[PDB]
Amino acid sequence: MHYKAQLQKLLTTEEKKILARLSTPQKIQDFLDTIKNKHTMWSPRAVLKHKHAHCMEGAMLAALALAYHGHSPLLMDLQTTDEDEDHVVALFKIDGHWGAISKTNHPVLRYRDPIYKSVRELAMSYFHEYFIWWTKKNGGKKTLRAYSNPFDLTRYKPERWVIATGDLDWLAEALDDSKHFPILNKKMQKQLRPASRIETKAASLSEWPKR
Amino acid sequence: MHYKAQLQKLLTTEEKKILARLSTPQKIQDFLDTIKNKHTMWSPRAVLKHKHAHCMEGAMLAALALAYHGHSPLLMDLQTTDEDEDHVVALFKIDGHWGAISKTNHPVLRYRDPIYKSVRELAMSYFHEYFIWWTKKNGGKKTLRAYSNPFDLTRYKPERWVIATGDLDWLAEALDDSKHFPILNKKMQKQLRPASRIETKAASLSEWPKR
Repeated sequence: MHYKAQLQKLLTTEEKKILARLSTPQKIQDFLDTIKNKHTMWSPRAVLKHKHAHCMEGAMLAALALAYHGHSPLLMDLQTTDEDEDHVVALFKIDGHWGAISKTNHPVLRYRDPIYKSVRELAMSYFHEYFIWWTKKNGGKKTLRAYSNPFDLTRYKPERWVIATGDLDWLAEALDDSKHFPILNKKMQKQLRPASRIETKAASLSEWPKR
Repeated sequence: MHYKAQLQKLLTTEEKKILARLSTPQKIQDFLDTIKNKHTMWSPRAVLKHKHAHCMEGAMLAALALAYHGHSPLLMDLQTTDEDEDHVVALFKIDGHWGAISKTNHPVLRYRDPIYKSVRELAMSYFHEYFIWWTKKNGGKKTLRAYSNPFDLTRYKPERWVIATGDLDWLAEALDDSKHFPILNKKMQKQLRPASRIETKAASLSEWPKR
């Protein structure tokens, strides 16, 4: 309630009217679906203004909306080899089970229903669909290597990220530097099989055109 | 070794030459990739003859090839609502971790690398990608509800399935009747969100044409 009070001090009437509607994790994901998928690392304020977001911008807005209704604003980092880019989601729980809100342009690394018994279990549900699909060089290689502990944005003064103008590279870097848990050892990595051609083709589909 | 001996008594020279090559789970999956995806429920013999298979025909051949190299021939049933069809995979383990060999025509319910710490964890990696994609009626509804214990085909005389002529509906029925574990309760089911339009479109892609 205290955290929510701090948020209300920072937000305009329009912002609060939006956040008030987004009262369930499902409603939040529905809202992110209407934002155009994509320089900089916008605040939730900027995202609501310009209605454009990459993954971490999407997750930060989700975390804000979750916090506005009394959930912890939690991020999880999905960390890849240098061949790929990391992905960030907003974690949530309902009746003891983990779910995830996700902003992505492709049919992989999507929303997760609150049915996963642990962070690990949820994270593992992404592994098989995190692969190189955009080039033939290591075509189909599975690139996920680690997941973060839930990253609680409560540790910061909300001004620092909710309404920031300053570009939040520091926040991205803090997330990347937090505790991560490896998914493989060296033996397991050697076992990995590439995704099939049908899988890479499917992953390549786009929600929003690359205009 | 005893089980393998029984298999060798039943198999032709050609059959054994094939099974001898398929010495890793990865090699087996590669082989199933060359079989055309699809009445009846053919034996591994029939599948090797006609080079055509649905999911359970694929999994039984996989289980045979696994057994020929000393693994348990294990099946896992993935059980859906009445709106969908069940799917069967062949489970395997390498260094204490579960993987799965799978025969499917679509970019979902595919192979799983041996990295999953439990049957449950592996089964849960399929949940989000098991949905209605072929009609608008309950379009995108997530239909997986339970997974079986590993089903060891060792319980039967190998003649009964490896080289059967008789159509193996009884084997399918025995699998469906084995111990299953629910994934949801009624509360969780009410939380479920439909897959997106981009997801149903991606799932609809076909490896083999529907000629």
